[PDB]
Amino acid sequence: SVPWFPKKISDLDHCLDADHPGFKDNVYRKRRKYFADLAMNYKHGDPIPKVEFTEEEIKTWGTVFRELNKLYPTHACREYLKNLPLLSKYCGYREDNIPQLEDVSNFLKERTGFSIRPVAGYLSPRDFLSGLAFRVFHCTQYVRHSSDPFYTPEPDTCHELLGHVPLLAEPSFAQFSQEIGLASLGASEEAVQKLATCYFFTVEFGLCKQDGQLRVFGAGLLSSISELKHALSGHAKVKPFDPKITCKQECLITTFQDVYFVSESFEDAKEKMREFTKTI
Ligand SMILES: C[C@@H](Nc1nc(N)nc(-c2ccc(C[C@H](N)C(=O)O)cc2)n1)c1ccc2ccccc2c1
Ligand SMILES: [Fe+3]
Repeated sequence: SVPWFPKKISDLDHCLDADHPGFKDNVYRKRRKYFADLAMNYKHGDPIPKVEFTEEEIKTWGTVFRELNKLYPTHACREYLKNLPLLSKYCGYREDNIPQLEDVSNFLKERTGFSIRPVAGYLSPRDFLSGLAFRVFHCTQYVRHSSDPFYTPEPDTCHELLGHVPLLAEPSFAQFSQEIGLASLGASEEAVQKLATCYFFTVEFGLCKQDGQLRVFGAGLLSSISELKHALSGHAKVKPFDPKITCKQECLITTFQDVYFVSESFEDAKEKMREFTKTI
């Protein structure tokens, strides 16, 4: 039989660790509970609760934003660079202001039909990919601990807003993402793992070749000052994106990646994934 999967957008309704650097910080710990409760209480159709971020949270965002913006012009793909200024104009991307999930959700709705729902923390690859099928991106709302703004193994709102949002605003990329989600719905465990891995080494950590140069489109790179620099250093190993090979690569979840895969274009990666999903 087929495992349960969402058939409508509202069906997504039905889908701190003590060693976290911020656990021993009382305000960090308490605010994380606050963010977790907002996500848990959320139901499809609700406006995403807007949060008044603290000075410390804004300072961390500010550091991340300031340094990443120095790198984007030379490191990010053109699609990313095309869309970032629109977000800054319409959604309040500033060094001293954290954009709200509700604002970026509404921006994406009008651009590509993408929307956001808040998530408390970890969700399964199956669940996350299932959201993409409805052009729904599950986003965290909290900010990374101040101790390391340059890289965190835990995705935070900086990652969602600076890593993902500017590309979700691009029609070709939104289509590519949705198609992974669609392929995942009710798929076998093996199929989901393979799809999740291809997602990881494209949407999350992908590089592309644009006018002969390597650029990054991977959200996990676009939100990490240190890994973004590392990816294009270039002391990093690079391979051509090839789903039948890429899907077998181990996804590293507490370190920099060991390898980055290069796609020719969003359209090309989409086509390769189309051919690949037929085989699984
Ligand atoms: C196990 C891990 N899986 C996972 N899958 C994908 N596709 N991307 C990521 C991911 C994790 C961290 C980051 C942040 C990035 N390194 C940065 O420093 O900006 C960006 C992406 N993790 C994960 C996922 C969600 C979590 C939510 C809360 C806490 C831990 C999580 C771990
Ligand atoms: Fe991500």
